[PDB]
Amino acid sequence: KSLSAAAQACVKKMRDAKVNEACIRTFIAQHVMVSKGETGSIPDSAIMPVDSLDALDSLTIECDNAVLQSTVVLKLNGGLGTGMGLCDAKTLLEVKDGKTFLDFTALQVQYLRQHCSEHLRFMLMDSFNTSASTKSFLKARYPWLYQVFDSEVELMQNQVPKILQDTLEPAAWAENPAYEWAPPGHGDIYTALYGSGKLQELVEQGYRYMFVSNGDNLGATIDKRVLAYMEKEKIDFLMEVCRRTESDKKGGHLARQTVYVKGKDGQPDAEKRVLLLRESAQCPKADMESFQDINKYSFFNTNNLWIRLPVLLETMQEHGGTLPLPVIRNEKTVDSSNSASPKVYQLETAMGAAIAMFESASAIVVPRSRFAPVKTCADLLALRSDAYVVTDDFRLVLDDRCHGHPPVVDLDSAHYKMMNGFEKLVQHGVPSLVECKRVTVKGLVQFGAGNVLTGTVTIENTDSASAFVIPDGAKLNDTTASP
Ligand SMILES: Oc1ccc(/C=C/c2cc(O)cc(O)c2)cc1
Repeated sequence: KSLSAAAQACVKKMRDAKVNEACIRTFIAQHVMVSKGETGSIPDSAIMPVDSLDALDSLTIECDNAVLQSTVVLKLNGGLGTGMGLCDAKTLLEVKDGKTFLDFTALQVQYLRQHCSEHLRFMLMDSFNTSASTKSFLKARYPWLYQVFDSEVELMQNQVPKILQDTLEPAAWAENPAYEWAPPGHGDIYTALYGSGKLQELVEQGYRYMFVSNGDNLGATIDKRVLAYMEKEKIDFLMEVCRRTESDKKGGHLARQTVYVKGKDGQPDAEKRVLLLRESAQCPKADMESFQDINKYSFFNTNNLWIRLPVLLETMQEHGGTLPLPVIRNEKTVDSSNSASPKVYQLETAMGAAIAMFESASAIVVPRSRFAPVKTCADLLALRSDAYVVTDDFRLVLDDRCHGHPPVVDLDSAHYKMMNGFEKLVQHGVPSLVECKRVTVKGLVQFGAGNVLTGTVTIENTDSASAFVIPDGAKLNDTTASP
């Protein structure tokens, strides 16, 4: 085999568990990379700034409906709402008027199928954690999607073995064998699409474009101009990027680099520029100052991706049925809450890293409205308020009175990092935030019905530990509210 004993044990374990071969193939290639001693470092000297890109705001031409007839909308749906105190699927959290993330996506897909392209496809990448809840949700609200859920809609995310840090064997945890497996990140989309045969099914059915995005990003909506841009400029992989702010300096950034490819078979050697991403775990320690210079590297990946499916098929077929992405070596314990459990590596890939694998690749600067994830209960509060309205095509946008700027919400760790605390805060009503520039809430607070906030409002409770309610109908303007 030339595989090490550790790699063979991984193969044996995944074989025994009926893991599909395209996943084993890809994972073993990553295992070899790790076992070779791959650092995965990306210094500033191997990379260069992007400098200039096109802008969605500057585009005007829309594609005709025939392109949408050959387009697949795929939403990443494997993540839980753990970061907000939610042990179930993130996309099933209510956002507006009883509608979840999944509602708006399905209603947007429904609007397009009714008014533009009946053959537009909708897919969901689920994990074992989110599958049953999603299927049950669609069965009640969108039967047409439920009828074809198993056959057409759902894409299952793989699970790969966690491996020990010292010997790289498949880790063992008798207390909970499920903790031996872990998802390989959203870069697994390419492996799942190929290995499940769905990528080949989509291409042979005539589908040409796939728009991938995070399920919990309410701004990632179909924009016909992006499809026209790719048809005109002959793009196989387009990444939507936004400009990095000071709060984004810890996140990844787009970059350029130049590669010399030794010619395989009889064809000549090739030199070319490619796009790529660099996150902090890849950046050398000494280059971290440059990593955070938002004026040098000014763009970050939104995970809004547009891919040519026939080109992706050819590329993965050229690499033995895989897509070789840079591996992230996540160091945890096999039970991350048990500090004495065996230390392990969790091998992961990012789906935005595939931009370096396509010859006709490009990035486009989009407004930050297209990158609007709900990562805090503060974000959720603004969205549920009247500061946001629903369009006739089921998009969520600001009301005009906000004049393009959303109300800032800062909420206290105490009480509100989790949904359980936030749910009592809006027990009898959600306050109007359409006119509020900024609301900070310190300590425990509850809202009454019909409340309105305007200007910059602060509400502090100095460790009272008692109730601290706010009456029904009150309106706070440019003030601070204390007991
Ligand atoms: O509808 C719109 C919503 C938001 C915006 C502002 C966008 C913006 C875009 C960037 O690349 C960086 C940034 O800090 C902000 C523009 C239009």
